[PDB]
This record gives sequence, C-alpha cells and structure tokens, in this order.
Amino acid sequence: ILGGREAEAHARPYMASVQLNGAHLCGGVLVAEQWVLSAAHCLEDAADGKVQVLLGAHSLSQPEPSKRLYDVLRAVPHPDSQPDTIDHDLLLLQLSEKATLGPAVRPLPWQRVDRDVAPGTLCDVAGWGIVNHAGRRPDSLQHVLLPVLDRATCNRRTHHDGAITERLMCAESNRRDSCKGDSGGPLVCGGVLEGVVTSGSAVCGNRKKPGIYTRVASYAAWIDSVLA
Repeated sequence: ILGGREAEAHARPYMASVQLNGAHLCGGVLVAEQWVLSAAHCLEDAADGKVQVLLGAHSLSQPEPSKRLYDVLRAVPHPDSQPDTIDHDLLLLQLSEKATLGPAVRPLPWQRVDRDVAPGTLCDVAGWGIVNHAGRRPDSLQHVLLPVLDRATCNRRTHHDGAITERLMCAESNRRDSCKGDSGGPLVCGGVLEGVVTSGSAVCGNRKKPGIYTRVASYAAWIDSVLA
C-alpha cells in the first residue's frame, strides 16, 4: 500500500494473508466462516506449492494471540479467469476448518445487488503490499482511503483505454494506491466489501493509471454457488 499508514491492529478482523510456502503472497477477505476471497492470479502460475491463509494477523512475523494459520482444502479460481487477463480474477479458498471467530477474526458482509458504487465514495483498502517504489514491504498491515473513480473517466485512453468492464471498478491512485502483494486484498465501502484488488502493481501510484478492483456484486451468483 502506497501513501498509506499502519492500520489499527486487528481493527479489520476480516483481513486475510494468503500465503505460499510460509510467505505472504496476497491479500484476501474472510467472507464466510470457512471461506476467504482473493484474486485468481495470486495462484495462477501454479503452485506445488503449499498454500495457506493467516487470519487474526497484524504483523506477519511477530507473535500475536489471535494469529492462526489455516491449510487450504480447495482453491476455486473463477473458471473464466485467464493468466493473461484482468477479467474474472477471483479465487475462493476453503479453509481446512471453520475459522475461530473473535474480535480479531470476523467475516465481512459483501455486496450481492449488482449496482455500481457511487463515484466519489471513499473506500478502505488494506494490505501488506509494497509501500514504496524501492519495493520495501511492511511487517504490519497498512490501509488507505481512496475515492471511487467513475468508470467512464477510468476508461479514457490516457488511463485504461476501455478495459474497465461493468464487472470492474476503479479507485483514484494519485500517490495513494494498492501495489504488488496487495492483490486479492479487499476494497471496502461503508463496512461492505465491494472490491477485490486485481493485478497491480509495482507501477504503484501513477495517477494516470487508477487502481482496478473486481466488483464482487458482479460475481454474487458464482460466490454463492461455490459456497453452497
């Protein structure tokens, strides 16, 4: 997270660290007691390759009562996701067992009605992604507040050139943006999960390139069917 701030420890009890071989790979959001939502590309490339999810965490390395590592029973990427596209870039992970809920671990309500988030709404995105252009990554969770950018403006050639579908959304990324390792992370509006960070970035904070987030409401049907 670029242009952010260390978050209050465990103030976002839904926050997940999706992990590969003991290292933070991606953000994630606990959406049901045994299900975490993330990005499909976090996993694409394959793995062979131990995937796990850290819940109740603030610091990735330091001891905390609420920290708990879960093995993953099944990785369900969205079947229409492709390793070379930003489209349908969602991944569901069933935990080895239902999560132990508490002040530091709680599922987050997500959006099921397929309407756009009003442009100008301030939404909260958190993660352990790189914090500067030199590529340094935080030990503890960062967050930032970003205004939602209208899709029309986000589709201008200078920005993303018509690529932002009705299934995607944009947030302003002028000095403040989500970066590499923030993928799969949650974009949260008024206490409700609206976005999942897609593939970005490392080219983090270019205002001419807004942050792209997959709209969860667009994949409500899919999420439910996997969860049943």
